[PDB]
Amino acid sequence: SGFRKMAFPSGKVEGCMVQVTCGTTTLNGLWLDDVVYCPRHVICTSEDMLNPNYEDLLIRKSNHNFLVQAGNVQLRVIGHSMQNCVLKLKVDTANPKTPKYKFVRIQPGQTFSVLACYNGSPSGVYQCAMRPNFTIKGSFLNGSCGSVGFNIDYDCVSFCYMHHMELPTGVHAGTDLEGNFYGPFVDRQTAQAAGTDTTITVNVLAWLYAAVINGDRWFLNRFTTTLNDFNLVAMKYNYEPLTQDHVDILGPLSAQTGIAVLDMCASLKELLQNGMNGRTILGSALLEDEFTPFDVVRQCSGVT
Amino acid sequence: SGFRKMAFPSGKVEGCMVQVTCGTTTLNGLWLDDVVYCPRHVICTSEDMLNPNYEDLLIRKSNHNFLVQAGNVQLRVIGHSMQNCVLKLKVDTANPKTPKYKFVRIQPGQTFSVLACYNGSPSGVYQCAMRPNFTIKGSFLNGSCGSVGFNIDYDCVSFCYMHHMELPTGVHAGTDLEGNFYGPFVDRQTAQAAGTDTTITVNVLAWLYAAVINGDRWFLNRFTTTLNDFNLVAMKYNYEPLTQDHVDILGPLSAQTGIAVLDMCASLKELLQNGMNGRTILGSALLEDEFTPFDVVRQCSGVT
Ligand SMILES: O=C(NCCNc1ccccc1)c1cc(=O)[nH]c2ccccc12
Ligand SMILES: O=C(NCCNc1ccccc1)c1cc(=O)[nH]c2ccccc12
Repeated sequence: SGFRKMAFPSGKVEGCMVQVTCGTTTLNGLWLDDVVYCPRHVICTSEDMLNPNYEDLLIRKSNHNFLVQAGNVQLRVIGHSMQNCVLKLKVDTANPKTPKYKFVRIQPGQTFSVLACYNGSPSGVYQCAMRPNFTIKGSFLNGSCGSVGFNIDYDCVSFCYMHHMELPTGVHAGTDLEGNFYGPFVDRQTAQAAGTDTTITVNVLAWLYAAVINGDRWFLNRFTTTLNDFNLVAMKYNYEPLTQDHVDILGPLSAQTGIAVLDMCASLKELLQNGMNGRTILGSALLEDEFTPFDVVRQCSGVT
Repeated sequence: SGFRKMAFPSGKVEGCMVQVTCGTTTLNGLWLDDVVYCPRHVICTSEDMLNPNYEDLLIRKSNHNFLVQAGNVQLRVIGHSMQNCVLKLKVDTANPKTPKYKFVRIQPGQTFSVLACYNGSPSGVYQCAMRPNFTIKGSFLNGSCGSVGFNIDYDCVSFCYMHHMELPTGVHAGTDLEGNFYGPFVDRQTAQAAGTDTTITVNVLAWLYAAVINGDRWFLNRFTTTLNDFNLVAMKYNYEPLTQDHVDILGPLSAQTGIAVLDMCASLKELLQNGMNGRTILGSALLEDEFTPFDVVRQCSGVT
C-alpha cells in the first residue's frame, strides 16, 4: 500500500547520456547505437537565439566542431544532420549500453519519467505528465537541454521527450526524438503563448480509484451522474471532457474496486463543487492528474 | 525553474538488485562486492511470522537453501550469517557492477530515494523522507521487501534503508544496512505502535525558500518572529521545534533569497494559523516537508 509519484528506474537511460559541446555551448545528448541526438540549439550562441537561422548556422559547423564526451570517453563524429529541431551526430562507435528502445510521440495527458542531466551527467529523475497544452511542468536549470523523457515496458525504453527550453512562465517545452516540438513552440528566444491548460480528467479519476484501493475512501458518496451532466461540471472547472474511450480505459480500476465509473464521476463532481474541506487524498490537498489509469494499475499491481 | 520530488538516478542501485528465495518465500537482495544483503524474514513461512525464532529458523538453513539470482545468473552461496534483522549471504563472485558505496544510518527528517523492486527487478523510484517517528510513507506491495533507500554523492551510493514491512496503518518500516530497525519496530506480525509523527519544520522552511527562488512569493509577509514565539506555534500544529542548528543549515537559502530565517518563520506561522486560503505553493495545497535544505539547494543549483 501507499501511493507515490513514481518514476521508472533510470538505469537504461543513464547509460545513454553524453555531453555535447559546440563552440562555447554545452548540453546533453542521447547516445543510441552509433547516433547522438541533441537539441539543434547547441549550435547557437547567446546572440543567435533571438531568431536563429539554423540551416545557415549548421553550415558553418563541421563534424570536428561537435565535441561528444561519454563520461571520460571522447566520441569521434563522422556525420551530422538536422532533423526538425534535433541534431543527429553519427559517431564511429555504437553505444555498448544501448538498451532495446523505441522513439514514440506521446499524447497529451500521458505520463513519463525525466532524467534531468547537466554536462552529460544525470542529476535526478522525476515523473511528469505532458500537459493538455503540450508543456511539461518540469524542474530544469541552465544546461538541462538534451535531458529526455521516457517510459519503460520490461526491457524496452520508449523515448518520448527531449528538453529544449523553458518558457517565461517557468514551464517547459521540447520535442519528440524526431525533433518535432510538442505544441506550438519554436526553438527561438521569443514570447510564446502556451495555450489554456486543463486538468486531465481521466487521470484524476484514475487517482481517485488509487485512493480507494489504498483506503482513502471519505470522498465516496451515495450519488451517480451521467457523462453529459459530469461534463457540464468538467467544463465549468476547466477539466477535459470525459469520453466513452476514457470510461473504457478506466474499466480495470472500475472492476478492481466495484465502483462504477459514473459513480466515481459523481464523487469527482462533488469534490469539484465543494472542494476538499481541509481533508487530503493520498497525502494531497488538491486533485492529482499526473497518474494515468495505466500508472495506477502498475503501481497498485507491481509491474517490473 | 520548477520544483519536483526528484529522486537520485537509480542506475548504480539497479546493478546491485538480486532475487533471494528461501523455501517458498522470495524477496529482494542487495549484492555489493561478494555479499548479498536481504531481510532475515526471507527464512520464515506465513505461519512463522506470528513470533519467529530467527536463530532457530536459520539453524535449519544451509548455504544451498538460499537461492540467489541476478537477472538470469545464479550465484553460488558459500556462507550465511544474520546480523540484527538482515541476512548476509557470502557469494563466490564479487558483483562486477558494485558502485563506490557506504552504509549509513540516516537521521529522522532526512530524505532518500527508494528503488522499489519485485523478484530482484526494479519497478520504480521515488523520493521519501524518514518520518520523525521512523516510518517511511512508501509505496510497496507483496514482494517489495529487500528494496533499499539511498542517497548518491557524485559516484558514491550511501545505502541508508532496506524495506522489511508494512504496518497495519499502511506505513512502512525497515532497517539500516546493518539490520538495525529504524524506530521501535520488530520483524514480527504483531500490532506495533508507530509513535506520534510530526511535520519536519526545517524541511517545510527549506521548501518555502524553494518556492521563493521559483517565483511563488504570495505567502511572504511584513512580519517577523523569534525562535520562542515560532516554537509556541510549531507545538500547537505538531511541527518539530526549530533549533539554532536548523537556522544555521537554512543559512545558504537565507543568503540566496535575502529573506532572514526568522522572517520566513513568520510566513510559516501565518500559513499555519490561516491555512492556504485555496492557494498553492509549488503546485501543492499543503505544506511540504520532504525536501531538506540540502535537496532544495541541489535542485535549485543543479548538482550531478
Ligand atoms: O539551458 C537552458 N536554456 C538554453 C536554451 N535556450 C533557449 C532555447 C530555445 C529557445 C530560446 C532559448 C535552460 C533550460 C531550462 O529549462 N531552464 C533554464 C533555467 C535557467 C537558465 C537556463 C535554462
Ligand atoms: O511482502 C510484504 N511483506 C512480507 C513480510 N511480512 C512481514 C514482515 C515483518 C513483520 C511481519 C510481516 C509486504 C510489504 C509491504 O510493504 N507491503 C505489502 C502489501 C501487501 C502484501 C505484502 C506486503
